[PDB]
Amino acid sequence: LNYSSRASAIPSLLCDFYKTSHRIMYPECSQIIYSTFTPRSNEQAPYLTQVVSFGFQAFIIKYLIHYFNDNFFSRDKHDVVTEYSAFIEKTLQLEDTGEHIAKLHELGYLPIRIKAIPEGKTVAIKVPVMTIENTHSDFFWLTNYLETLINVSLWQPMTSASIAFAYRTALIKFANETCDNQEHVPFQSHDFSMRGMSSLESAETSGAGHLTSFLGTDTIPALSFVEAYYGSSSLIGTSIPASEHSVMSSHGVDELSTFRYLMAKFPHNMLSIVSDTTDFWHNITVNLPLLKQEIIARPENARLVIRPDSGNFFAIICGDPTADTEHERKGLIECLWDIFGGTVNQKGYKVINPHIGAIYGDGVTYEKMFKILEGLQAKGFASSNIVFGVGAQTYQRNTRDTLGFALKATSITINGEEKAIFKNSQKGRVKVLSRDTYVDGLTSADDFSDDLLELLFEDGKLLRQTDFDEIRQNLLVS
Amino acid sequence: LNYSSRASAIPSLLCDFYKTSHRIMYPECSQIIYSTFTPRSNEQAPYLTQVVSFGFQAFIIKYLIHYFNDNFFSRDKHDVVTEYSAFIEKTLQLEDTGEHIAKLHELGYLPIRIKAIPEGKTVAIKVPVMTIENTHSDFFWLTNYLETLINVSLWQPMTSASIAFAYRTALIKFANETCDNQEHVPFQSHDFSMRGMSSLESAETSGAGHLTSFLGTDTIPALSFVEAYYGSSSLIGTSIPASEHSVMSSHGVDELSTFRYLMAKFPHNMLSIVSDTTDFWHNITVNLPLLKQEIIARPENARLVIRPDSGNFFAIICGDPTADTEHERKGLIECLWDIFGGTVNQKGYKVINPHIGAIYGDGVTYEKMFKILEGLQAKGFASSNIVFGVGAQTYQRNTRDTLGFALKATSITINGEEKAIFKNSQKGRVKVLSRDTYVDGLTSADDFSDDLLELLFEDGKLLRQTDFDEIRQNLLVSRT
Ligand SMILES: NC(=O)c1ccc[n+]([C@@H]2O[C@H](COP(=O)(O)O)[C@@H](O)[C@H]2O)c1
Ligand SMILES: NC(=O)c1ccc[n+]([C@@H]2O[C@H](COP(=O)(O)O)[C@@H](O)[C@H]2O)c1
Repeated sequence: LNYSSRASAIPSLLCDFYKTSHRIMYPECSQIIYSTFTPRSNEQAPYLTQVVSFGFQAFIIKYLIHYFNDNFFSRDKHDVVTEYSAFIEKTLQLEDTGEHIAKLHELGYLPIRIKAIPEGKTVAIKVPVMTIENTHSDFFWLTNYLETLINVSLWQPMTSASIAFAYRTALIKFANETCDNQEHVPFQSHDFSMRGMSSLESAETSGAGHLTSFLGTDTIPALSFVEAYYGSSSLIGTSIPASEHSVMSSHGVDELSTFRYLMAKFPHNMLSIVSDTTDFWHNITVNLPLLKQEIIARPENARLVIRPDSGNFFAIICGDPTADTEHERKGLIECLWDIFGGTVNQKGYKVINPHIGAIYGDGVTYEKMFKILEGLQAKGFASSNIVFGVGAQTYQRNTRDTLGFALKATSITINGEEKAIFKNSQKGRVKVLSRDTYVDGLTSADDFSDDLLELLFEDGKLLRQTDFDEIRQNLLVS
Repeated sequence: LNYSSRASAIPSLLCDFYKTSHRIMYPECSQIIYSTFTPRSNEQAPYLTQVVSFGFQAFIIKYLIHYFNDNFFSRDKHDVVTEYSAFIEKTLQLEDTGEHIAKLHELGYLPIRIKAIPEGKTVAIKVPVMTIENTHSDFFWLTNYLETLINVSLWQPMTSASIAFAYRTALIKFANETCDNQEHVPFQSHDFSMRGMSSLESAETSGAGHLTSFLGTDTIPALSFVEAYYGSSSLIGTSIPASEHSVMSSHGVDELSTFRYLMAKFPHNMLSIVSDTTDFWHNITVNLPLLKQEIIARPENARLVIRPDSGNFFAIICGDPTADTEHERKGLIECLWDIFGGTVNQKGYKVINPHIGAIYGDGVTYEKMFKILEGLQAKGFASSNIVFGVGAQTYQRNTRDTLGFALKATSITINGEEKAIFKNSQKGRVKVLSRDTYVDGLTSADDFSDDLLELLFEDGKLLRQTDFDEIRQNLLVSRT
């Protein structure tokens, strides 16, 4: 973490505005507020049956430790309190001395206790993934206050990780039906989403979620994000040289020459060449046969990969039986089988010559991925014959309501006595008993041994840390 | 300003991975790459007929100036190289000496010129809003190298600004028929989206976009972002104290006492009270009548605002003719009219007693906003009778495909000869003549004299600066 970005967010005003008004609205003698973070529904995305825990450690380190230490506890105090009071004065014409902020500063740490599902473990929809409460009686308001920051930063990484897991589940099922092994699966979903994410910070946490199930990515800052907040012994992620449309068109319309030029620039690496700049099917039916000898001479670890980027997703890959030309009635995959070799595997499915490959990365979604694999299976082609560039239409096109994430207060302690709070509904303290069952009737005095929610952060300290190997291992056993 | 976040993103690697491979793929003697940033389509949101220029200045200062100066040009050259090369050698399995990174470092600035439409002006769909090219021939690769960073950071602020502009158009248009004036309009869309955005950084830029057309927000970090990157002479945005469900339930089931308690805590402020924690219609039909004298005794600038947060959006506000009850057929606004006073304005529409108000903020979208105002207009209620809490289903539920934002290379110079790129919209260099017309097929030799695209950044320097007052005034003039 040896770089820094300049920031504007005020540590004591990093919230929905109305949170600044709640402190004096709570009953007198309020002491503790306890809240839960739960994915409440997959109605908007029934294919996500499983929530991957991911992002907590990075969020704790980036914000609850470093941001508050760098920008609040490290800072003067008179300056920090004055900034807070002046903002309340301007916006409400209330005179809030900021004494609660001064007291927080004097403490020197966040009096907060957090438990969470270990990252890489999985939970059913509606099972809580994290709980938060304050540990000092003067700071009941702090649990309230932090709600906005917690879910603005955590629902995206868990949603992307859960999406990637559901992709991986489907890829494994097609591999079990149609392939002799699943060695291709870690590379079969390749994150393309970076430019289509809404900010660099969202690209980092989303792309990190993708990497919990997959190795392939172009989102470089996601790799370095994982390296900084998790670390790893094994390779975090990988990618390959690949051309873009501006490269192809800058060489003019003779794409046969361009292919030869690009393959000569990268003789010892896999190389993706986007193939639809001028005439996609001309490249397939004319240029690939002319290039065949050169292609099959390359080392197998340096295979040429064909990238279409236009057309109907299903027709381009699987063929369109209504089409006017033979090459279009078959898809890219069958055409590559026709031009290059292949074998028939033990399951009875066609596996194209490994000197050629195909990646499809135009608006890929789970549903489109699934339909393509079904179409190839129906034609007797193994699911390993294609890679998916999985982009912003998968990872950006979500909301907090995709998995129904909500942080809700479930218990308040007033004048020494714990009370359930709810709208009419989790009530009281919770304990996760298994991946699919929890119990909520609880008080702080109850047992809590073997809780799937494990203590993570307390009073300024990250008490439990993981690396990205453990996360991936957890997700393997899942 | 004066705070800092720790960062991991390597400046010389702030791109899609495959951009590191493009430099040697371009033709020999490549010298200049010219690219345009265009919102290409709005069928996914046809109500967005005007794209608001917004976000460039903050993007230039944050990333092209401070991030690269703080984290690249300031740093030891050998360390910055080496970090890049080691990364390429492991990730990707190839040897890149990083000489080009060293040369960029030695130059000391990004050899880039950017022109952009001034922020707060608007253009039609398919009109370019920004152009970028390199200024030194060794750095032909840098223009598209920056593509990933340019739109990961810019499509959201302009989409949010364009959405807010479209909301304001509709709200103004209902005001012209149902109200005597538009004094409520700046407050009628209040940003509720912060918790539903995908990161703090996205919340800041989206919420700054909302603020270009509206004053009301709860996204405090958007205020501080605008304050940091733009500034204004007066208060950037406004909000009000408001309860949430946990405060209501923490006081128990007697919500009558709670309402009265909260009102005493904010005696001289507008105050939103969320009203559906236990029994929404009980609060409306029983407790508000009991509270009436109390309510009207307050200063008018301290009106009580009722917030429903559940039920069908249209039925709760406008009423549902399918029934069982008086009150559910009438809806909230008409119920408030029955309980409290009102007047009939010059256009013939009912205006509720100004001591009571209503805010609806549960999954609001442009279409839901429009239908509610149609429902109120049909019942003869002025559109000023409702405030909208406009949240994540408006500002988070978008993609780069909402307005079709794309950067594309449209002109390349190779060995002194500039050629238009013709991939199969735009070809060659571009000039914006008016809000809805541009001309392309140009070269660097042509006359850019009447260009709506204004020179903005060159070779490390912000050449033109704006503040938020100018943006908002520009948007007034755009309207218009
Ligand atoms: N290595 C690559 O080929 C690569 C990487 C990222 C995006 N892309 C392309 O960029 C386009 C837009 O992608 P997204 O909007 O999903 O980010 C797509 O056409 C995608 O194929 C390609
Ligand atoms: N000042 C307020 O009353 C306020 C502010 C922000 C969000 N909210 C509520 O938070 C919930 C979620 O909002 P979003 O998911 O759109 O961000 C909604 O019920 C919203 O009404 C209320």
